[PDB]
Amino acid sequence: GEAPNQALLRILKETEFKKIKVLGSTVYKGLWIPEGEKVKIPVAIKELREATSPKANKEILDEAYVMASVDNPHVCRLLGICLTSTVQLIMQLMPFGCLLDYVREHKDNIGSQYLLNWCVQIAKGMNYLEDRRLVHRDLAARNVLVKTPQHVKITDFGRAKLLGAAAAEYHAEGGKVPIKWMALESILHRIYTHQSDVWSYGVTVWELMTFGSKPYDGIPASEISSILEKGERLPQPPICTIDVYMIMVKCWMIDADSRPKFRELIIEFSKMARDPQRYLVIQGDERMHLPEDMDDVVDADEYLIP
Ligand SMILES: C=CC(=O)Nc1cccc2c1ncn2C
Repeated sequence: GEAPNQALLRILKETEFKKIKVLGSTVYKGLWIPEGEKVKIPVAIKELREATSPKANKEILDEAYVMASVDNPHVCRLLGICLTSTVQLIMQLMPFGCLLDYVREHKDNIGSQYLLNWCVQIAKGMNYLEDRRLVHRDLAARNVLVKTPQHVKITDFGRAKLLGAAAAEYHAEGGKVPIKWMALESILHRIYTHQSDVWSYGVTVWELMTFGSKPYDGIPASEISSILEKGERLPQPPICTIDVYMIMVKCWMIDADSRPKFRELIIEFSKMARDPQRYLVIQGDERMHLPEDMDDVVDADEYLIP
């Protein structure tokens, strides 16, 4: 049927890492010292709160399972798990936070070269996920993290599902769903494919190009299916040439097979990234500028395991 999944799940001792401060609430910023390695790895530690919910523990281990099984520079790196009273996910620290907050916060300092490069990197990450027969089902600007302004990674595999040996599509049954990012076939028939992820990519690019605007702002989610069936789509962002907007629009075609492939999105955004001021028009683009003992600090990207 399928290739065996020989990814390694690393179990880490609570004593191997120190929580420096809280990032959200329960994600912490911390440092991880693998036992007798003489390295310090900046980490984000996701620690469950209740700890008495069996449902919560099943969901967290599903995410752990998916994150352990991915290895790509544009997908979030899981370092291991800690089986304390409270299960802790230990991941690469992405110090600039989620790309949605980053584009809202830095709107005035983000040029065309950064935006189109992010489009390429997200497409590479998504192409890698498709190569692994993985459907993300929650691609959004909130689910992309910033290691540096030059380097983003797809995160949040909470909804991610792995197509079967013969499984072209995935069927789901209820919960809180991100309607405004979802392909029409997903909203109507709970059909999810690599092509439904392309729809969500289109919406994510719309978020970046509007510097973090909310899609269909002030429209109820119950309305969204009707609006799309009528042929309405998100509007052309001000900075976007027709070249960039047309690629977004193609991601929102009703025929899933008519949407671009992730591998084609890498190619089209890369051509545009070669000459960014021809494809995005941003006021003052030319002036745009972005970024104890740290002796033994190594980023997770330089920390490789056999
Ligand atoms: C100011 C930095 C910040 O908030 N970073 C992060 C937030 C959420 C998840 C994060 C994260 N870094 C890695 N992960 C998985």
